[PDB]
Amino acid sequence: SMSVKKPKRDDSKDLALCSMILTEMETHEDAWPFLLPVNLKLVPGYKKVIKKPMDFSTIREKLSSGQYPNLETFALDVRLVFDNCETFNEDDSDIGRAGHNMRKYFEKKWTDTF
Ligand SMILES: O=C(O)c1cccc2c1OCCO2
Ligand SMILES: O=C(O)c1cccc2c1OCCO2
Repeated sequence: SMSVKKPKRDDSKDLALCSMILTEMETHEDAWPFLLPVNLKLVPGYKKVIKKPMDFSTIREKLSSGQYPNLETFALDVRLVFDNCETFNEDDSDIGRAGHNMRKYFEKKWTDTF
């Protein structure tokens, strides 16, 4: 509360570390369904169903232009990519399995890093 603060966690490296995690996700071999925005003109249903589209390139742009206030808002967008994936894809499909794999991969990196 006012004039009563927890000891200050060092956040100076957060930007750099999130960029690193994002790079490892971009270079993962199962990253391909998530590298670019879903084409809303060529994928019937997606625009109406998925209220907040998100992909790694959009995250990269937001990260690089100072649009994440903190590392929690970064993690939310990453998770949004995989939540979107589950909403639109069968678990038993290549894309559906890609999403499950990448989420696991992300969350481990996330815990190990912070
Ligand atoms: O999951 C999060 O949003 C988050 C935010 C700050 C620090 C963390 C976090 O996740 C676990 C590791 O340490
Ligand atoms: O992909 C799935 O496992 C799944 C999960 C919940 C509801 C469903 C599902 O697939 C077919 C439609 O209804």
